[PDB]
Amino acid sequence: CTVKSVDDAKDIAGCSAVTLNGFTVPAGNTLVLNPDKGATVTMAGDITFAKTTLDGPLFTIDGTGINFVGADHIFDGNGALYWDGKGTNNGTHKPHPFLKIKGSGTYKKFEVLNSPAQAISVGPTDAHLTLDGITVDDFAGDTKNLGHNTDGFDVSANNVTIQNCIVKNQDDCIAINDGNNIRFENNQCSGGHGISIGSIATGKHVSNVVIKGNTVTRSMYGVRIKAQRTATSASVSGVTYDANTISGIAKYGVLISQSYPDDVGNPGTGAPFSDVNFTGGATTIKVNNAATRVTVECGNCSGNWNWSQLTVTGGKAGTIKSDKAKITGGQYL
Ligand SMILES: *[C@@H]1O[C@H](CO)[C@@H](O)[C@H](O)[C@H]1NC(C)=O
Ligand SMILES: *[C@@H]1O[C@H](CO)[C@@H](O)[C@H](O)[C@H]1NC(C)=O
Ligand SMILES: [Cl-]
Repeated sequence: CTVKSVDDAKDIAGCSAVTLNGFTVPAGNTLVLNPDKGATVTMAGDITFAKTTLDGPLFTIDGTGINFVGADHIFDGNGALYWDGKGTNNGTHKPHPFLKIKGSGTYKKFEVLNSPAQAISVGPTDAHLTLDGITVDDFAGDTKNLGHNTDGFDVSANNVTIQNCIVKNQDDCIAINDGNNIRFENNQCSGGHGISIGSIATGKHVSNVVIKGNTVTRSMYGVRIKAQRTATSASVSGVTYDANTISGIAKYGVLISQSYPDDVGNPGTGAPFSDVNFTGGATTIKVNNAATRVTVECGNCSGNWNWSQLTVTGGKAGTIKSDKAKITGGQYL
């Protein structure tokens, strides 16, 4: 029941207490864990991934009711051996995502250090999945702006809570791409692109999202909801921003747009956004001198968007094109 190598990992059936020792995952290998229902998996060392040509994920764990106890250990992706400023858009191959977590349970207190590109992919789930006290430290990717597409958490899943986490990166802190009942609470995001829903693609539906109690600093955006201009059979419905403290924003405090990859222009109509609120505790957002406070670019949006608890200051005014939705502010114009 102690995993000391990629080959030991296949031999954990029957264990309710698995110890994951530190080792290197060699080039051309992946680390896959399929623990018994309800097993506790405890990390006892750091796992380093040698430079590899494989596609990600390089680590996959899938189980039901897993209790993952990180004990502050590290999954080291050696990202600086890949980073070239182009991420997964072009350039060198980037194994991505680095980690994949599927099923259900509670994952606590480990660090992903220097992912090649996107760090932690979440989903699908079979019951509630909680990620608590995880650090994605891709800060080294800031040097010469070489880190790219270093998303902290990419979520396509139902019934997820991500709380008490820290992300230092160059792209979305979280990107919620599909699923219902997703909570992102009491996290700290810096360096990247803020807290995102999307990009929403054809056939994807995000609903019942709570973004509460987070701090965002030194980022390109505060919060974003992005849908591909071309997406159809898609939606975002029921989003609540509550008690977020955001500052140091370079481009947009809030950008809600159906023009992606463009910020504005000819917004799409096939990925309707509805019921987007800033309520509960104040969400305060301070933007830089050249930044825009709030832009909403809707081709198809609906509902009574209560933005009473939003305050955005700094920078310049954006534009509001909310389609059928009625936005009741708040201070940001
Ligand atoms: C990748 O970069 C090359 C230029 O070096 C360009 O010709 C190609 O079309 C680019 N592709 C993407 C997908 O960005
Ligand atoms: C998981 O989400 C699915 C769809 O949201 C819902 O039907 C189900 O009740 C949720 N399960 C749990 C355990 O929350
Ligand atoms: Cl290889």
